[PDB]
Amino acid sequence: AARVLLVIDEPHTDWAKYFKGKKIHGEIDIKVEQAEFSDLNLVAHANGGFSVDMEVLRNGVKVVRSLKPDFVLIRQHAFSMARNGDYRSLVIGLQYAGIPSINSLHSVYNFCDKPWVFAQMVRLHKKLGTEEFPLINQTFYPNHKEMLSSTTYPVVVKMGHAHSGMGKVKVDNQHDFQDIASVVALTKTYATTEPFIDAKYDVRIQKIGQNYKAYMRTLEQIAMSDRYKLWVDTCSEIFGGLDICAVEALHGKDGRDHIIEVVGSSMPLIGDHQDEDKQLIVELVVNKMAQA
Amino acid sequence: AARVLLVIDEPHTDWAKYFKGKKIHGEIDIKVEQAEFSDLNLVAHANGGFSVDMEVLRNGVKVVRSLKPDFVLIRQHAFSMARNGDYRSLVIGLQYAGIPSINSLHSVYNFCDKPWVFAQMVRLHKKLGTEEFPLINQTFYPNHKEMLSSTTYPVVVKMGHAHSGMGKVKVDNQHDFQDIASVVALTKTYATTEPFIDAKYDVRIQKIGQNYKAYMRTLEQIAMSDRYKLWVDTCSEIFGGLDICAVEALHGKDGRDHIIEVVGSSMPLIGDHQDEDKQLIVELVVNKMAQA
Amino acid sequence: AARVLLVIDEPHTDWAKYFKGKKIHGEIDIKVEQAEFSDLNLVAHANGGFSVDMEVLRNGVKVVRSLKPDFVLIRQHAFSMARNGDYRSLVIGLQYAGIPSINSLHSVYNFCDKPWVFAQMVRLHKKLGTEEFPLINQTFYPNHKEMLSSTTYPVVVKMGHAHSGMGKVKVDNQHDFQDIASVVALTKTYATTEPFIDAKYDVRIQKIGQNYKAYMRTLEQIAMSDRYKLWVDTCSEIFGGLDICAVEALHGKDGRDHIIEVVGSSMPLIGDHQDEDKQLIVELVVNKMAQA
Amino acid sequence: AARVLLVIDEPHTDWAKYFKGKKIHGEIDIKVEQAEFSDLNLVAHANGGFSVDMEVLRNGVKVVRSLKPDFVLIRQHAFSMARNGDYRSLVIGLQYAGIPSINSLHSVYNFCDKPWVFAQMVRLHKKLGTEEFPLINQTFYPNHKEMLSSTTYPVVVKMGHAHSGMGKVKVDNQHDFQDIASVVALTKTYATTEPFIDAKYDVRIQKIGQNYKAYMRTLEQIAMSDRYKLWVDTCSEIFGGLDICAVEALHGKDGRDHIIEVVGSSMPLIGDHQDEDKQLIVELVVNKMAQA
Ligand SMILES: Nc1ncnc2c1ncn2[C@@H]1O[C@H](COP(=O)(O)OP(=O)(O)OP(O)(O)=S)[C@@H](O)[C@H]1O
Ligand SMILES: Nc1ncnc2c1ncn2[C@@H]1O[C@H](COP(=O)(O)OP(=O)(O)OP(O)(O)=S)[C@@H](O)[C@H]1O
Ligand SMILES: Nc1ncnc2c1ncn2[C@@H]1O[C@H](COP(=O)(O)OP(=O)(O)OP(O)(O)=S)[C@@H](O)[C@H]1O
Ligand SMILES: Nc1ncnc2c1ncn2[C@@H]1O[C@H](COP(=O)(O)OP(=O)(O)OP(O)(O)=S)[C@@H](O)[C@H]1O
Ligand SMILES: [Ca+2]
Ligand SMILES: [Ca+2]
Ligand SMILES: [Ca+2]
Ligand SMILES: [Ca+2]
Repeated sequence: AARVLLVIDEPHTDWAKYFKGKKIHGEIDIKVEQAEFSDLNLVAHANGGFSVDMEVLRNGVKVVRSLKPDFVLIRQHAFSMARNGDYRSLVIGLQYAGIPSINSLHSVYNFCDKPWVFAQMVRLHKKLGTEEFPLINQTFYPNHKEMLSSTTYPVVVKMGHAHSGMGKVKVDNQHDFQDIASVVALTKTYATTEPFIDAKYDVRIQKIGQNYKAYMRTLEQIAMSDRYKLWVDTCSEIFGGLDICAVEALHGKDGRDHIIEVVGSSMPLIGDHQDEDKQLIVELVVNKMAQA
Repeated sequence: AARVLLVIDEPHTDWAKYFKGKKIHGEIDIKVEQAEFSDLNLVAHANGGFSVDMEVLRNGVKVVRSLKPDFVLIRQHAFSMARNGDYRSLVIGLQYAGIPSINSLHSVYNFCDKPWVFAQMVRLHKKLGTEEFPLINQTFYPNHKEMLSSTTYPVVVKMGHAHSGMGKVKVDNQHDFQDIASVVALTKTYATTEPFIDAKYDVRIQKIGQNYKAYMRTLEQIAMSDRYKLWVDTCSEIFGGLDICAVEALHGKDGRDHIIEVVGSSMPLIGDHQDEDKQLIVELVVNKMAQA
Repeated sequence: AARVLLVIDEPHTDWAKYFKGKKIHGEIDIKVEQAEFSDLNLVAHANGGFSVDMEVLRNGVKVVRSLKPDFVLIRQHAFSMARNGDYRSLVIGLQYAGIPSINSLHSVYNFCDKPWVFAQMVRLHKKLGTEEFPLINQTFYPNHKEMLSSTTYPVVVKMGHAHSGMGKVKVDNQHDFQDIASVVALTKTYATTEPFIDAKYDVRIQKIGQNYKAYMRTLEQIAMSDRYKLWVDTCSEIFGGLDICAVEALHGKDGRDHIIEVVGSSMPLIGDHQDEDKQLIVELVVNKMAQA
Repeated sequence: AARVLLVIDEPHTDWAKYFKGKKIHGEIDIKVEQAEFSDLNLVAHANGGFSVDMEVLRNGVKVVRSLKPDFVLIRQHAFSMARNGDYRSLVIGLQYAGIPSINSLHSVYNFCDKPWVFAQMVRLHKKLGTEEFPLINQTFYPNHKEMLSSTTYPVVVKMGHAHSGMGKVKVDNQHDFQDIASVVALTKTYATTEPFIDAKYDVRIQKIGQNYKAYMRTLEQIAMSDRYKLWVDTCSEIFGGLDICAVEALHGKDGRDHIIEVVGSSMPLIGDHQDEDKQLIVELVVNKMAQA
């Protein structure tokens, strides 16, 4: 009998290919079903029954086919303040259905608010100190109301729950801040400001299972340090543990490091070792599927 | 030197009175500041600094005074789909500020979506079975789309994140379901349906710290059973543990029990033993404040 | 190369056979080394290096083959209050070497004192109550001194750390108790006494990974109940979790159940599903080796 | 009535004095009973009942006073490979009785084998690396057999479970090692060897609740660093958390640090802040008693 694995990722990565031939316990097979959040819906019952639905809008003359995932691999963000970018209810649905996931549905749900994720890093930074965990000094505003100034400009204003260079605005002076603050008013949501950094380079320390990779972009893969490993291990324990994650830090010309954030299972696969990470992810997923 | 405790509760319960005279370690005092979510705002910095602001709109000619809580006691819900009922960003803010809380800010944040909370109960029901944990068979719909019927009517449709008999609608037949489903469309959010229950009575098993109380409403305080205690202990471990919580179950005339939900630190204090529970809550809060 | 798995079990079970062909990630091979605690020895260094030297003196004087386990499966018992029965320092050694194990080395070490294990069950019985967890009312005596009388006869005296019918003695009266008490003096160790159960039949609820089996003896497999499953799940969480375990309970002639103990990874495989359980254990071990 | 706290410590510290006037919840009183492991005895029953009988033979033959601790504070060491040094069965007894403790009875029991405790530090050193956690490179020998040579001289041989300068021996050459190895044979127990550190000074980073203190000896208090704090926080999480602990490290003449061990609730109070730490311990104990 087989095992269905739903991979929530943009069409771009042919997951069925990578899971080709992998057998759970060396004998059971894995049917790989893949779709984006937008093309999915579901009904979950507390007694156990459920049904996920595929293709709200896509090729195969739409139609919409339901399946029953035994496991889910979420490679896509669940929240985005941009129109239609609200799949949080789908995550809740999957959790309600009791479907095992990577990363855990719990973490995926708690990753829906960036400052909520950053708040975890704040706790770790509090415990560890700047010498161990140089977390940029960000400021969180529940809403633009007391959003009045910035101790040092330029400052980087990150609005709502954004990603992909979006929601980011670099402010250079007081008068320009007040305008962006008024724009934050119209967004009817929270924002954060952080000192802008004159960066010599930036790093991203990733961890997939027990695998660590450090890349430097200015994309040169550099070597891991106990310091780097501390950053990522620390962050990998949040929301009960993150199977796939990375910590982005900026190394300023001044030689000071500043950790800006931690990303979950949606972490974009970068570098030369593309397929390599995809294989690691496959091994991890197959193994968790075997433990169900 | 003293300790400020912010209690987020409606003006109705004079908390300052109950904390009167209680001293941390038998010597430090507790200044009790109390406000509703609506009258509060804050700025939190990753370096540690922060400022909470009181009275967005209230007596004392408003003005707005800031304080610095050393601890928070959240006795109010953080989310409500009704207008202005969105303080989730305040919770995030408090967490960002690193302020200890009861219940934990983590739990308070995860309690913002009822079906997300119910999903935890589903896991426990899955593990334990109906003989140990008779959780009503609820159905979750991410959105009204496949919301087509109900195996048995009447059915109780609970819309969005509601509370206080609001968002609840008892549906008696198919045609009436389809209308409510169309109304769920306009709410642009999720809903749940569950078999309606012909109840002989209902129970609420509460747990405050190590104190358990069982009440029956039809408000008679009844005795605790190992069965009741199992229900509440089980639920008290979710989202990393809930210091104050209760499990509501309906006992149908048919002698079958059905657990409908678990409530957090906002759990309304009921019964005769009103002040009593308030004292227990005070002892718990003072003790957690001492461990900081 | 391949992956070495050391299985600490009597030679009476050919583990290499069961692991035959099983490949980690469907590719890496598993070399199965098997020996008995008595034939094992090692050295572990904090920098990481180590060696587990198997000394099987099977003809040819001192026969020693060095090996380096990647994982351990402990199916034999580590501590026994008898000659040639203390292999606790080997467990410590393996932990010191950092070798992954099933069950965990932590649990295997904490299972070295039966009443210490029973003490965990006492905590669970205190939380759950007799209705949920009917743990026999045993009495622990750190030594013979306080061992003056029993409040029930017959009584079953269990001396120190004994197993497989050893160290157990049923006393029928006061005079006979005082004699056994003087014998406990001579053991220079602790003892426990418990009411004797004139039992119709005894049950053993086992759990290997996510598999549950209930057997009755008077062997005959019976069906699992939520009650049975509660017993074993509860016990499976002790010492940080037990991958393989079982709960033994006696259903007296009184018509009620009595939990007498919980056994770890050394739990004897019984019934007709011996080989099936052996496979379940194999699948579990291979999977944990894959996560290492 | 009041609340009984049994403090297991040598009479050289008048605990009743420090707990004088301290009231649980500002109301309930604390009766402080204090004795030494040797003078203690008990009986514990699974149904809940128990008794801890203090036999202080201070003039007047057999002097016994029964008592029932509500909490225990273990400041004395439980296991010692010497005559009159095994009180492990008392710890088990207390756990069996369900009495709350500081440190936890679980940790006190797992601290009975130094290399078992060291094994935890080895795991942390493996995760963190020498840069973050410079744990001396110790070697564990389950027994004298494999104890053929050391890769560095001088070397420090620590026999079995010894403390307070006991069982430690510095060997300067091969011939002298073989003699000490033959002596380890006679102990019929395990031993460890570690490179000898010609040290300028040794540090001890302590943590009592949320208080950190660093002392240097050549005693002199020095300031805490994020590095120091990392060492102690890391160690404070072992065996489920240690309320009172310290990490001893030697800063050699080589110019680098070496962590040699972590001590539990029996950690000797040193420095000039002995009384301050005694108060910190008192505040911690009273608070945990309040949560019970
Ligand atoms: N505080 C800062 N100071 C200076 N440069 C910054 C700062 N924060 C971000 N940047 C740069 O802006 C890029 C994108 O902003 P991010 O905070 O990473 O948000 P994002 O929307 O996740 O963007 P991507 O997908 O990572 S490029 C980073 O990769 C940095 O090079
Ligand atoms: N499935 C059901 N079948 C029958 N009666 C129900 C059902 N669910 C709820 N009720 C009743 O409706 C009341 C309120 O609905 P709840 O689910 O408790 O929502 P709520 O908005 O939290 O309401 P309160 O504050 O507890 S009255 C309960 O106290 C029950 O008496
Ligand atoms: N209090 C008791 N009353 C009656 N029968 C008992 C009692 N304790 C043990 N027995 C029986 O004796 C068997 C063995 O004693 P246990 O306490 O289970 O330890 P053991 O001798 O190590 O067990 P095994 O199964 O032989 S390895 C049980 O399986 C019971 O059938
Ligand atoms: N490898 C070593 N090299 C050099 N000095 C050492 C070494 N091990 C221990 N020492 C010293 O010996 C002291 C005591 O040995 P420990 O391993 O700490 O055990 P101990 O004898 O129980 O300790 P205390 O503090 O006397 S209770 C340390 O505090 C060091 O100063
Ligand atoms: Ca980013
Ligand atoms: Ca309710
Ligand atoms: Ca047995
Ligand atoms: Ca020491």
